[PDB]
Amino acid sequence: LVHVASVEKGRSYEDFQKVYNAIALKLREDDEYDNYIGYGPVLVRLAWHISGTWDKHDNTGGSYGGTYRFKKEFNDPSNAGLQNGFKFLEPIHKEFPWISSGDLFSLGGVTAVQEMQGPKIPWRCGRVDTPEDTTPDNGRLPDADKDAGYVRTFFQRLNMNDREVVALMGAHALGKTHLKNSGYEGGGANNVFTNEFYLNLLNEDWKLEKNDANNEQWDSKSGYMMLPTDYSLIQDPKYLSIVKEYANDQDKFFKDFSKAFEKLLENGITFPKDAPSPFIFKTLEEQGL
Ligand code: HEM
Ligand SMILES: CNc1nc2ccccc2[nH]1
Repeated sequence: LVHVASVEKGRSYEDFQKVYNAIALKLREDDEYDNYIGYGPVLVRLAWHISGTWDKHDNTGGSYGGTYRFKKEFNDPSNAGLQNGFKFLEPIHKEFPWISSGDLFSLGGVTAVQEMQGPKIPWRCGRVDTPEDTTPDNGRLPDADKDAGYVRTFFQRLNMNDREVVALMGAHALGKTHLKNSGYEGGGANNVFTNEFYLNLLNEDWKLEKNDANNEQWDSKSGYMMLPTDYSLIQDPKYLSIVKEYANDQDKFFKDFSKAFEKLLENGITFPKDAPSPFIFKTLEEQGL
């Protein structure tokens, strides 16, 4: 299956910077969401879930088609809670209806990362909405109750290696779990993008416990938590080395995350040779806005 990036007609960098800015300004405005976390974390998660349906073997799923807008995918139990990010983006789409759904969802994640003081993530336009029958079945997003071998095998379907997996999981510094969404009991929450995930894994005192939904999770006396799949990154020796690398080098984490996240968001897409180069958007802070 071949999906060729097609630039929304007549649009260029400045058009997408205005979309970025509208997203970033709403992130600042609607600051009360989720006990003052704001929408940054759920938007990152949304961009990952719309991309993480991809299958390298046949190029089904992926961000290209914008299929999260369809009920089969919108109601995937793995996507419980992402409707909040969808609702956030609705007024942005109403204002800028020329943008494709896939480009909007993916740009939401890029904007959220950068506004939360994370790395710059180059981003490319040209995702094209595809029909309802191209929506992938539920069950392609990962389970949380598994070990390192599961995580490694899982991410091979997304063409991700050990370093890319460990770097992408650092997004779990952001936001929190919610029992009613996923059956995991949240710990301390944050809306600033840092390498704290790896520091916490290494430095905290963890105890395996069973939460009120009967699921196992690792809890620290300081009030943080880790899913079994998070904790697997210090149980496996190859993952552990990389966790230590990122805990000790903020800049290296930022660079590796940026590459892996752009790749995730672009998997499945064929970019023509005359396609525009990737866009690097300015933050509101950089613009004096
Ligand atoms: C093995 C891989 C992964 C598993 C099993 C996993 C599972 C989870 C679970 C169970 C939650 C809690 C959801 C809730 O209760 O609201 C969560 C939250 C989150 N995940 Fe992951 N995840 C994985 C990988 C990733 C990746 C690769 C990214 C991004 C690069 C990411 C970004 C997030 C964000 C930003 C949140 C917080 C959402 C919020 O605060 O609303 N996750 N994830
Ligand atoms: C500290 N915030 C946080 N920890 C998580 C673990 C798993 C999923 C999301 C998370 N957000």
